[PDB]
Amino acid sequence: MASMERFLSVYDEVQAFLLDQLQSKYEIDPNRARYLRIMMDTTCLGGKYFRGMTVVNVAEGFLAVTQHDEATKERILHDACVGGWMIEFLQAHYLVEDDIMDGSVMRRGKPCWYRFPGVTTQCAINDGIILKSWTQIMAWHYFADRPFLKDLLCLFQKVDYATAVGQMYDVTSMCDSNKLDPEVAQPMTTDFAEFTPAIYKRIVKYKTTFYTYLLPLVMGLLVSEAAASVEMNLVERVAHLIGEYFQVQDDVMDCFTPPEQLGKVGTDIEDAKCSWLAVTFLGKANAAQVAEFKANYGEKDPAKVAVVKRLYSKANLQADFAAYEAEVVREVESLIEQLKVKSPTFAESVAVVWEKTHKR
Amino acid sequence: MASMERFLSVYDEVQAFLLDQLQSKYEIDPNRARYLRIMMDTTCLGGKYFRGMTVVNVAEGFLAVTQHDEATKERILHDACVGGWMIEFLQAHYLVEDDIMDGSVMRRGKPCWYRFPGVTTQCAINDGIILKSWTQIMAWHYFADRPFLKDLLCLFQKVDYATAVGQMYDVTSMCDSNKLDPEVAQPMTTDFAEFTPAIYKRIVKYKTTFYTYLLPLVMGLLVSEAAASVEMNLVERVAHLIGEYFQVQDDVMDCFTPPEQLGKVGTDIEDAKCSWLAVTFLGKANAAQVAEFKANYGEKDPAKVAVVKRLYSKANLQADFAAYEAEVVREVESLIEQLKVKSPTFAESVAVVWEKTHKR
Ligand SMILES: O=[N+]([O-])c1ccc(O)c(O)c1
Ligand SMILES: O=[N+]([O-])c1ccc(O)c(O)c1
Ligand SMILES: [Zn+2]
Ligand SMILES: [Zn+2]
Ligand SMILES: [Zn+2]
Ligand SMILES: [Zn+2]
Repeated sequence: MASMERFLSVYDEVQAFLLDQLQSKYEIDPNRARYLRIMMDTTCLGGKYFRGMTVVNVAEGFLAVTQHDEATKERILHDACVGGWMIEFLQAHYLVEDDIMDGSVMRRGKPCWYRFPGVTTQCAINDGIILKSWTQIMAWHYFADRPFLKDLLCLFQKVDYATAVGQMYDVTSMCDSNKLDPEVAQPMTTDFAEFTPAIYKRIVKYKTTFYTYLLPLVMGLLVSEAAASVEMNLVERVAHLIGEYFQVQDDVMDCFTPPEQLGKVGTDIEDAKCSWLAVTFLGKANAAQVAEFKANYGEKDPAKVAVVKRLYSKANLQADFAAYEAEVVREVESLIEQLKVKSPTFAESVAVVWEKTHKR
Repeated sequence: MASMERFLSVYDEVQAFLLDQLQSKYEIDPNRARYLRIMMDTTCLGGKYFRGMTVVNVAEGFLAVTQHDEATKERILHDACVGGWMIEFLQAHYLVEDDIMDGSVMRRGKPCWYRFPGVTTQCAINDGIILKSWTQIMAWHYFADRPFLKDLLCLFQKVDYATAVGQMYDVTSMCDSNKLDPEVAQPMTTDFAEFTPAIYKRIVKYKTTFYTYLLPLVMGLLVSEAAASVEMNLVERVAHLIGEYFQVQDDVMDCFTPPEQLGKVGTDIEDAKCSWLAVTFLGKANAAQVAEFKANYGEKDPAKVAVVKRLYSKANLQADFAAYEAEVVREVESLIEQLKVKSPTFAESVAVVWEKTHKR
């Protein structure tokens, strides 16, 4: 059975289980079951499923080199699909809540969930909470008797926590750290001293690399009972490296990819985000360029946004991206080589992950 | 050591552990650690700790009748305190998010967290997510080697899920179920046909009784390794009965308790909530009273709110409350008697819980 079709079949199965359990154990009525079904479909479906399918692909790699009964192969692949959906539902939680937090308008060419006429923020915040709860409900049901249950739940909650910490790093990245204070309304930085590579790297590491790359890779190992087959420190290093590249590409697209292609209007400049573009620009700018950036960044005024995009264009940041890209290619190939010492199979799965990311 | 002082000492310990771990494993800086410390204190402290202290009191009851080394007594009580704080932090999550969802202004005489000048909704939604994550971080750290870890985490996530489902039941309780639809803006009911005792009971059961009574009672049993000492179906029944009474009292106070005493301005009438008052009023009203209720309920207009409160006053609902109260006293005393068959000690702990609730 083709992997994507298996993955989609398991979505339907998990959805039916969750809604049936709501009827049999939580007294739900058919109309609220329908609302939650539509909520699940709208918030969890329609992406590329890169994260969930990484779990499946990692598990497929180990099946090709490991002796198993056919029923065991089917169990492992089903487990990989359920685990992949746990990650997709975790992402769905964060996208629902982040879109509310950020006042976002569209996602993937459609309105953000909270903007649906019959949803509203009052419902959508709680819908996002339900999405997160569903990750645990499906784990306890499908993995109840599994040897990896404890490790998988512990990993999942650490990654969830890392992601929330990273969200804090992101939403505070345009303020001066020493002025953070719940009692005092937060001004945007004026010196941009905290727009540095190391501070940028911390935001990205926590807000997206743990749930986008580390969690799918390690979940694939766990459902395969293969974690002792790899050097975990290398798994972490390569997950954080590929994940940073993924976010850098996202940052570039926010500014330069046409909205029809991007699926939304990017507002990182108006929002004063600590983006790869801003950090790289400030790392190469002269005094006059820095002053012009300061006079225009973080402002809704379209003329000021246009000034910032021209500064980026004139600074030839596409060439800095090519140099960054070349160094990532070099470092990821090195880590893949090291992963071969203990597992050529897992190294190949990571090579596939990188190629997909690189060619996005 | 007095129970409350132990409980507060464990708060300080858990807080220090969480913040130290953020520094050593999540790359946090001192200013963001300070923000999160203040967030934790502001959102988790200042209530009565009824829920957390129930865990401790249940465990204390079993210690009095069970043979243990002194070090084991100390371990059990420390575990009970950590488990109690898990429940308090879970509540804190829901109060932060519910206050945002509902546009609430005050809680306990102070501004809701999202309204702090240096917080804002953008940060507060994520702060609430962190509060929930902390419940799991503290469980995995303190209970890693404990025999009850699996049962405790499974129970906790079921109760968390029930609570979110109950929040859905609550925030949709003024709409007609058959018209729920993410695509269509939701009108308030005009017939109030779903303002019934059974529908009210479902809201309350899920939105507050699981986390306010069932979870603290069962967590106390789990940390005491005493769950086989009780009839779990009776624990559930008595938790749901006491928890309903607790919410009925809250509903009455929303309407009739002065804001200075209540800690907020109650708006259940303007919000068109399915409250015990509205359900009881509609269960005894004549046609003219029903029509007057319909013409005034769910409206911000203070004159219309005043009409509704007068309808309630003239309907002598205080007497319906006394009758409801008398039946609850009768039913709770019956369940306590049944709990004595297997555990007089646990029955007494439940009797204490009821007395505290009744005399609130
Ligand atoms: O962007 N990609 O290609 C991705 C993103 C996340 C992944 O886990 C992955 O394996 C590929
Ligand atoms: O209101 N009370 O007194 C309460 C509320 C919750 C509890 O778990 C409790 O033991 C007492
Ligand atoms: Zn965001
Ligand atoms: Zn972006
Ligand atoms: Zn509410
Ligand atoms: Zn209330």
